[PDB]
Order: sequence, then C-alpha cells, then structure tokens
Amino acid sequence: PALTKSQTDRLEVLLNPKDEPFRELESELLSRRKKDLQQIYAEERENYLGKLEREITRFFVDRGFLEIKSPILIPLEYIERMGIDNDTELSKQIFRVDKNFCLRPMLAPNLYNYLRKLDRALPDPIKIFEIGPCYRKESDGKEHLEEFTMLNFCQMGSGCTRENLESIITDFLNHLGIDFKIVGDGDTLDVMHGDLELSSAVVGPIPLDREWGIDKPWIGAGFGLERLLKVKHDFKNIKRAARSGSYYNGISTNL
Amino acid sequence: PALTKSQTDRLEVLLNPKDEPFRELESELLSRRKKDLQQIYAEERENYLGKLEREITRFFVDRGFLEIKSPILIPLEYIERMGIDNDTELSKQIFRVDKNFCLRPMLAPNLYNYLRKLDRALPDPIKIFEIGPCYRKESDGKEHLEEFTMLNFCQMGSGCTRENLESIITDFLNHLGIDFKIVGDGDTLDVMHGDLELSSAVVGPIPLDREWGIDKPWIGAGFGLERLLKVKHDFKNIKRAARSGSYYNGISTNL
Ligand SMILES: Nc1ncnc2c1ncn2[C@@H]1O[C@H](COP(=O)(O)OP(=O)(O)NP(=O)(O)O)[C@@H](O)[C@H]1O
Ligand SMILES: Nc1ncnc2c1ncn2[C@@H]1O[C@H](COP(=O)(O)OP(=O)(O)NP(=O)(O)O)[C@@H](O)[C@H]1O
Ligand SMILES: C[C@@H]1CC=N[C@H]1C(=O)NCCCC[C@H](N)C(=O)O
Ligand SMILES: C[C@@H]1CC=N[C@H]1C(=O)NCCCC[C@H](N)C(=O)O
Ligand SMILES: [Mg+2]
Ligand SMILES: [Mg+2]
Ligand SMILES: [Mg+2]
Ligand SMILES: [Mg+2]
Repeated sequence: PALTKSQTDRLEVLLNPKDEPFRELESELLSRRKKDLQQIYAEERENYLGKLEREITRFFVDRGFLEIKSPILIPLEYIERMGIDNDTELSKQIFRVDKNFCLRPMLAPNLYNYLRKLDRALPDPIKIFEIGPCYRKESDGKEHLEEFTMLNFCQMGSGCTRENLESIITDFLNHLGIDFKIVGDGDTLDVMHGDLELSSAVVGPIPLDREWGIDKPWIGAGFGLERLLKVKHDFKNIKRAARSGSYYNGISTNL
Repeated sequence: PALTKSQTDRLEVLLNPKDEPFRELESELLSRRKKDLQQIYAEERENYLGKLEREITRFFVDRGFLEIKSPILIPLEYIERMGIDNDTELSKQIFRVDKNFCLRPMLAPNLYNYLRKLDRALPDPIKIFEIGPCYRKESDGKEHLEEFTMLNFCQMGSGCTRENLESIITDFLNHLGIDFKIVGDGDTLDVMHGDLELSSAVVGPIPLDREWGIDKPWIGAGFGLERLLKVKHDFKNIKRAARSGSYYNGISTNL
C-alpha cells in the first residue's frame, strides 16, 4: 500500500520540478522523462551547463571583459601563495596530483597572474573573467559538488568601487533571472539566494595582492554555475546540475 | 653582433606567424604584441580555445548531435574497463587522484555510458558529442600537452558506416578550414595534417563494446582542439594554443 522509502527515492529521481501503486507511478514518470529527453534531442540539443557557460561568456565579453582559459591543473605552490595554510578549511579540501600539482579549487591564482601581465599591455581598467572546472573535497552533497564550475570576473584599476561591483552583480543576475540579496561578510560581500550562497565578492585592494605583484584597486566575484542552475531550474539536489552520467539537463538518465 | 641562442629564443617567443641588434628587435616585437593584445581587448575579446569550442559545439548541435558535459575526474576503474592495462603506453600516462580516481585521459568511457543509457530513451540513431579537458603525462612538448582539450563525437545504430564517418570528418574540417588527409591505421582511421595526427576515428562495432553494454554498430572520432588551433594559426609549438598563463590567443603574455 504505502510506498517504501527506497521506492520514494526512486520516484523522486524520476520526478522533475514541473511534475504535479509504485510500478505504475514509475512507469508514468519513465514515460514522461523519455519524452522530455526526446524533445531535447529533437529541438535544442544543448547541455544546461554548457549553454549557461556560453550565455555568461557573452554577457561579460559584451561588457568589455577579456575571456580567459587557464590551466585546471596548477602548481601546489599557488595554493600556499593564496594564503591557504593548514589553518583554513580549504587546505584539507585540495585534490593533489603528483607531488607538485593539484586541481584548482578556485580561479583567483591564474587570474591574479593575468591581471599582472595584462597591465603591461592593456589600457586601464583591466577587465577579465574565466569560467571553468574547480575542485574541492566536500562532505556535503546537497549544495556542494567535489567537481564544480566557477565563473570569476574581475576589474583592476579605475572604477573599482563597491557600487560598480554591486551593479555588475545585479545586472548579471537580473539578466539570468535569478533572485538574490547582497549581504556583508578588504570589503567582502556574499550574494545569497535564500540561505544559499551564489557568490563571494570582494572589493580590493587586499594584503594578499602584494604576493601576486598587484598594487592597484580591483573588484571581483566568483559564482558557482551549478548553484545558479539549481536555483533557476528549481532542482532540490545540486547533483542534478552537475557534470554527470546520472542526469542530463536535470532528467535522470537511469530510465 | 650575432644574436645568442637565448636571445633568439626570447625573440621567437615574441614572434607571431604573421611577422616578416637584440634590444631593438625585442622592443619592436614587444610594441607589436601589446598592439595585438590591445586590438583583441578592444574588439573580439574571445579566447581562441573557448571560441573554437563554441564553433565546434554549434557545428555538431546543428547536425543533430546531443551536447554532453561529463565528469573530468573519473573512476580509475574506467581506465581498466577501456582495455588499458600495464601493457599499453596510456597506462603510464594516467594522472591519478586519490586511490580510486584519475583525470580522464580520453572521453570514450563517459560517452559509452551515455550511448547505453540514451538508447533507452532516444530514437535511432543516437548522436552525441562532448568537448572538454583530458589529461596525459607526456614526454613531448612540441605536439603534446599534458593538459589538452578533446572533441569526441559519435553515432550509434543506423548509418554507422565508414562513408558516413569520413563525410562528417570532411565537412567538419572543411568547415574549420583545416587541410587534412584520412589514412588507415574494428576499422581504425587517422586524420592527418602532414605528419601531425589531428584525430583517431573508428568504425565499430569492436570487442570492447561488450564491456560497456553496447551491442550496436557505431562510428566516432576524437580530435585535439589545441592541434586544430596550432594548424589553423600556423603556431610552431602547441603550447601557444594551450590553456596557459604564458600565451593569450598565441600572443606572449610576458611583455
Ligand atoms: N563545492 C562546491 N560546489 C558547488 N559550488 C561551489 C562549491 N564551492 C564553491 N562553490 C561556488 O563557488 C563560489 C565561490 O567560491 P567560495 O566563495 O570559495 O565558496 P565557499 O566560500 O566555499 N561557499 P560555501 O562552501 O557554500 O560556504 C561559491 O559562492 C559557490 O557559488
Ligand atoms: N597529449 C596530447 N596533447 C594534445 N593533443 C592530444 C594529446 N593526446 C591526444 N591528443 C589529441 O586527441 C586525439 C585523439 O586521442 P588519441 O587518438 O588517443 O591520440 P594519440 O593516439 O595519443 N595521438 P599521438 O599521441 O599524437 O600519437 C589525438 O589525435 C590528438 O588530436
Ligand atoms: C583575481 C582576483 C583577485 C584575487 N581574487 C580574485 C577575485 O576575483 N576574487 C573575488 C572572489 C572570487 C571567489 C573566491 N575566489 C572563491 O573561490 O570563493
Ligand atoms: C564512445 C565511443 C565508443 C568507444 N570509443 C568512443 C569513440 O568515439 N571512439 C573513436 C575514437 C575517439 C578517440 C580516442 N578515444 C582517442 O582518445 O584517441
Ligand atoms: Mg566551502
Ligand atoms: Mg564564499
Ligand atoms: Mg599518445
Ligand atoms: Mg591516435
């Protein structure tokens, strides 16, 4: 009569935010999910994460930011240089590769290097951004992924005010159609969606800049793309938005 | 009088394929490279690798292929399951992470999983592709990167003939404007540009398919994006096309 917890878990996997006797309930949902995949295959054919990356890219390129693609595999030394010592949480979340490298847990190091180098060639202000995979060992699984995708944009030189930063964040999220609230937490702000952190943003300069050969004011923010998708598509578990073999655009592939 | 080898190396770093007393030669090139970066920043602002990924995506999506984004960090078991044992070269090129995972050295495993799962929902033929980072420990540095980007497209079911495969390869490369030759090497072909391998392609089925729960004919090919850029932009060293902090769209960032 009553559905078991395992059966309910199975049906929830097949349930989409849009949906309103077990084997019958499962057959119904399976039919609907196959139809959803068939529609995607027939029309759009674009992956949610890939498409969001392209939409975000266009937004920043159009607003004067240079598109950067830097290494995902980085020197372990960069982590130390970011002020991440055995005293912070991140120190234990690092995925090491070999004895001198790791999977980047963030985009800041490579972007610091580009701000420094580009300042020798480009007119002020320097505006750049990168979107790409970042990695962190995590205990949570409902809001955190060990493999995720970050957008980090930044500007250095003129116009690096909290007002400008909040303005870009606002136009960005209103563009994507994602509700948010900017709250305080160098000047550090968090862009929240309810109790979910969409982004951490900062108004420099900060002491850390010296280690990277940076001596100008700057502003920047990092957003997790899977969290943006999660909110936008009303996914309950972030795994539905992740690179995966288990979901395609939020639809279960175990049909 | 004569330039030293080190000085020549420095000037070559600043030299672009388009270019026709050391400190003077360097000053000239530095000025030109800054101008090139300034033009990029003022107009396009798109990264070569990111843009190529977007162009390739559009090409396949438009031709009926579903865009896939799968994990870069994969189970070590996938490597074994691909028939990569301590008897092949690849076995020693794997970047291991923790005790059970690794950085994907190719896209095939995740795509095999998608072909199997999607066959339960999509009409025949199943057409999919993925573009993303792949990793291999390499000794070469002029044609090989340890961190590179692969495009792997494939079709399973109807129309999986060598003729169809060669046709897609041909339209694809003629679309990008890259000269090539298809040569023999299940049926295995190599798409060459002079002595450089652009792609390895295969007409299935093959014995390996059984391990992945695949029992239909298929065709597929894997292309390295940095090699395509290298050829298209006439870069002598592939590092000019790689994710990097040292070059931006082929222009040195050490100015
Ligand atoms: N493990 C993760 N999975 C998914 N997204 C993440 C993850 N870690 C960080 N992000 C995203 O990246 C953004 C910037 O990174 P960061 O500010 O370091 O996050 P955090 O401080 O680790 N946030 P949190 O762990 O939720 O308290 C975060 O605001 C999230 O949007
Ligand atoms: N280390 C690398 N750096 C850049 N591109 C690569 C690398 N390895 C493979 N590729 C690209 O990925 C394509 C498909 O992978 P694969 O057929 O396994 O290459 P391979 O057989 O390793 N080629 P090669 O090492 O040049 O003899 C190759 O044809 C290249 O275009
Ligand atoms: C390259 C800039 C300067 C140093 N930090 C870079 C930046 O833009 N910081 C703002 C915050 C970004 C998100 C943060 N790095 C995180 O991972 O949560
Ligand atoms: C998912 C298919 C079936 C198994 N191989 C996948 C494929 O498309 N193979 C063709 C060759 C691709 C390139 C090769 N995997 C390489 O890394 O060189
Ligand atoms: Mg955290
Ligand atoms: Mg934060
Ligand atoms: Mg090889
Ligand atoms: Mg090959």
